Amino acid sequence: PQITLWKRPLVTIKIGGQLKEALLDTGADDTVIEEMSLPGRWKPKMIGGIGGFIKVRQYDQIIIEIAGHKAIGTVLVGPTPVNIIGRNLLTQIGATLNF
Amino acid sequence: PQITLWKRPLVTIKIGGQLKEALLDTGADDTVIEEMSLPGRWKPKMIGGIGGFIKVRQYDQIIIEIAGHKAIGTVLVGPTPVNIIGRNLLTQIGATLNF
Ligand SMILES: COc1ccc(S(=O)(=O)N(CC(C)C)C[C@@H](O)[C@H](Cc2ccccc2)NC(=O)O[C@H]2CCC[C@@]23CCO[C@H](c2ccccc2OC)C3)cc1
Repeated sequence: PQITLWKRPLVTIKIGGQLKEALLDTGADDTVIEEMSLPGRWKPKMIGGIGGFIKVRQYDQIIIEIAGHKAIGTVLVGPTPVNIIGRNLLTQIGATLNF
Repeated sequence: PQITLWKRPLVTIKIGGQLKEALLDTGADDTVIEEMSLPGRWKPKMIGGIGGFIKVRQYDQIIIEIAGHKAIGTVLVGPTPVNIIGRNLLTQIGATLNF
């Protein structure tokens, strides 16, 4: 699709058998999802943003369907105000910024 | 142009007579720029992201040059580590996300 930016670019994603809504976020290197249960081993880690840092759990090799496109990558799980799909997954669905 | 996302989507902008490097950020509602003086009046605002909030100064009707386009709009100035071009200006340069 072609997504204009008059509204937040929210999409439906499928992760760990659950549907979620998430924001396509070209300004985020990594993907950060609100607290949820995922299978497999995770590592504790901290990440930062504009206001400070948060504690997250890092899951590797997670399959995610982003607006019906399949991708695999690392997902960080923690207390984010919005689920954000970062560049590590945007590249894998072939997303580009065009103007 | 068409900008892929294997690296950060950084561009040179001209604002307040100065050249700065900034991120084209679909996840940002507004544009947030590091501390500088701009020639206009400002109002206080607080914005929130991952980790908490920061206090910024809101300037209106600021002209910013982004790759052959001139956008005019609101700019938030505050303690951000990275200059962020948000949707309020991305719409004016006709930017879309495509996949
Ligand atoms: C109303 O207007 C606004 C309101 C809020 C915002 S916003 O900016 O809050 N946002 C909103 C989004 C979180 C919903 C835009 C988002 O695209 C930021 C941009 C940004 C880039 C660089 C530095 C700081 C902000 N990406 C980010 O937060 O990406 C972080 C989180 C995961 C990947 C990330 C990349 C940058 O390095 C981070 C990091 C890691 C370790 C240590 C310190 C760190 O960072 C200080 C990690 C804007 C406008």
